[PDB]
Amino acid sequence: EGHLIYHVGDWLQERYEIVSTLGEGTFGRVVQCVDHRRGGARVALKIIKNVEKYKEAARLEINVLEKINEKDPDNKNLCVQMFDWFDYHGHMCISFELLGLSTFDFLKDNNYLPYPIHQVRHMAFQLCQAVKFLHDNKLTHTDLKPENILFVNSDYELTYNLEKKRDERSVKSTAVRVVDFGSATFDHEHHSTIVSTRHYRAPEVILELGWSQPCDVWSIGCIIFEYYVGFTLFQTHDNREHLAMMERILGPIPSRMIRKTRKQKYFYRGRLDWDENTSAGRYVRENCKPLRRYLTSEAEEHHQLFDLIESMLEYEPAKRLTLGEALQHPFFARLR
Ligand SMILES: CCN1/C(=C/C(C)=O)Sc2ccc(OC)cc21
Repeated sequence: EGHLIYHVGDWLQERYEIVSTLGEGTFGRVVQCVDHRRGGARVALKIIKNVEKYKEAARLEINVLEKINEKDPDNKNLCVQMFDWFDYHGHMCISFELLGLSTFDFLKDNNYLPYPIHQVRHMAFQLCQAVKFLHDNKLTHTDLKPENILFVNSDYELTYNLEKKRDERSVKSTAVRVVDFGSATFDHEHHSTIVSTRHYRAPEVILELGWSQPCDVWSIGCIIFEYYVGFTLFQTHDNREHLAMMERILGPIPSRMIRKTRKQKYFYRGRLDWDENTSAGRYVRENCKPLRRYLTSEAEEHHQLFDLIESMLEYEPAKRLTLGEALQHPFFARLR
């Protein structure tokens, strides 16, 4: 498949002693290494497949990662640090700071039982800070999701949930980092027509009306919801169904966006061409509901969170909350 074959103990660059495999994917593999040129510091080495397209994609990430480091010498940006990069016999290798499991991995290991609201607040704040940094530097991440947000340390402690009568895993530290900048696009760069993983895709991306920074905010909205409930907001792999789910959860699509889109097969009489009476329409009715019906409590802090999610899930990209605004939200008031 083009993967680099390696054994526990191998030395790349005569520098990186392989300890274990941290991750795996279609990009390649991530390996924990002892960096003998950095005092024996444990690093995370992303080894990209020996494949033309993935190599060219890795170089674009390296370009973003170099801009990330440049514009953040003190490492306050909450984006993953690249310490080194090199070309190893066709394999692009990137040396990262060692982190923990993804916020998805942790949620999954916790039976998809949601994060506590106080942890959601700290996770959401850091997410907004990290992407705002990118937004300030003329960048859009495009591929934001629980998998691309990692805990710095994913060590947990067992905590009883008196309500659900179950034991829950609670991460000791909620410090997170944003990873995977392979899709990151500069303002001047060639924008792809379709971006984001399905579940976190903004409606302007679906309707192909052009996209920039606002589409990241839409993703962050979905992610934060997922942190609060446990399951993904839009569970679908179909455009027309996705748009129907959007309408049920958030209300009608703005008339201007229907008017402007070329995706006119999805629309009839200036409204969404969706029949709720079908078995597909009934499925949408029984698998999702208006956004605020997902509240686990009526306490003020829970309502403030959904004020934030709702503002982030504004249909119109230009009318959508910016991340500079997001950090000023009443929901983040009780943080140091
Ligand atoms: C496998 C997750 N992962 C990355 C993934 C991608 C696609 O970039 S980048 C990364 C860096 C450190 C780490 O520590 C454990 C993990 C890590």
